[PDB]
Amino acid sequence: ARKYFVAANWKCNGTLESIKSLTNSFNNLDFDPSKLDVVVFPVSVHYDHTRKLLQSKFSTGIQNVSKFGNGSYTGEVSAEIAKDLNIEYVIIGHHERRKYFHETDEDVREKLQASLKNNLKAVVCFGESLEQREQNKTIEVITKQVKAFVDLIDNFDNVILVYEPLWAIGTGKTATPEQAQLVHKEIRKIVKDTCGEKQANQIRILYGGSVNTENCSSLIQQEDIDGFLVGNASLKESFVDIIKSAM
Amino acid sequence: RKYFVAANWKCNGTLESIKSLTNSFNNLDFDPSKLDVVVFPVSVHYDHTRKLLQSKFSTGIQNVSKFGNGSYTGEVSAEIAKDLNIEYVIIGHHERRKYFHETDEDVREKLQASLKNNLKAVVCFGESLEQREQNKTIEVITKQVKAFVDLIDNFDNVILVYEPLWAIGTGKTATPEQAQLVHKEIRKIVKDTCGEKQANQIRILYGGSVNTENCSSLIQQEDIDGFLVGNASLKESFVDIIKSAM
Repeated sequence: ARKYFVAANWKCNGTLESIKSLTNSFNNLDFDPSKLDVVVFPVSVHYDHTRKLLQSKFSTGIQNVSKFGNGSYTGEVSAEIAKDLNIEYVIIGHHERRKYFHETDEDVREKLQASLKNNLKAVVCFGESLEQREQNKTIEVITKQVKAFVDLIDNFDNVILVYEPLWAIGTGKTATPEQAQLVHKEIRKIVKDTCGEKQANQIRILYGGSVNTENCSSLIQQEDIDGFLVGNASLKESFVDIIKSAM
Repeated sequence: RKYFVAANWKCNGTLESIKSLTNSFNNLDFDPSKLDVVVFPVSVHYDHTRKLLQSKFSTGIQNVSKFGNGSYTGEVSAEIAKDLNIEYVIIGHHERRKYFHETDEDVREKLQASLKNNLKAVVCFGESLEQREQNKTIEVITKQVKAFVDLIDNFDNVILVYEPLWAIGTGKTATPEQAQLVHKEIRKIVKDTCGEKQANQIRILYGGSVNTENCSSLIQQEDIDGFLVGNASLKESFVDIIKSAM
């Protein structure tokens, strides 16, 4: 059975003081890390502070990684550097980076390749827009996005997929847990056909739409939803209840 | 003007190499009231680097968000930098303009965010080989500088960097004389846009290839106030580059 995977994407939020308060509350939750993956993704400059405050039961990662290796790439953080610091996970292809920083499918591929080369675990995001869904292009879009990078996966425990329903993020539309489930099943089928049956049954596929204390249980109970990449709710002490839903 | 020597480590370093390097740096006795010496490590290396370096060394980061706090996965806001007392930011480095399509408008917005949050900004610009061969150096640099220069309200807090892109990875070499002329041109641009007192106050650093051999010939130029140093700043011999400014 697939190990559930609950992730906190803090995005560009936090102070030293707020993180101290939040991590303390997180540490009060007793869970078994051998049965459940719980991963926190602070801002890069907060990583050291965050890692030191969180008990080891929480895994940690960064919100982005360079497509380039070490060298003359001012402002970038390489996979090699992340590995040397024992940073376990990286987020790749978050829709915000695709949107504001024009990250492409090829950038995502190259980031994944670098991450795996340096023995990092990767949380890889993709998903279709409102226009794409309205044109009935969900499967076509996700197929292309997944096929951009899927052949790079060797160990299907170490790459975790995230479906972001962009059509339901800042559009006024909302995704039901069932509608998420339908796409998740479709994603798993794509992995099945591009990679293999065993591989597909192994891979974690997370929901990356709006997740809160009220809807997390309805989401996690869906057969092909293996967890979540959680936004604003993960900046709240009540995030522990979101973790509880996967326990 | 107070000389300014900056180590741009770019995307380089390990916990162990930084331990070794910062230790060698600490061995240099300099007066931080006489010259600024700023180290720019990778974001995830900032805490390690700040802790290891003695208080005489200033520190910064190699990039900052044009956006504030919020839903900008992967970005570091000026607000976050301020909360950590990260003193300096590099803005507009040609590598970010090249690989990440950072624009003049991006540079302006990043400068604005930085100043709003009391960050000191090291702002980079420079012309390509094609632009120089077409005698567009002044035109190009004027446009790049004018993208942001009206935001400077304190001329100690913004530091300019001329990157001779025409002499970076092209096989071409910039002489200290050539660098000085551009710096002179840049200071005149700042005079035209901000005033004489302001132009005479602002640091303008050389961002071309700087090493232990050439550093003195560059900093002794009238309008070159220091450097943003690249791979030479990953060496223990970087102390000798600092010495050229002492």
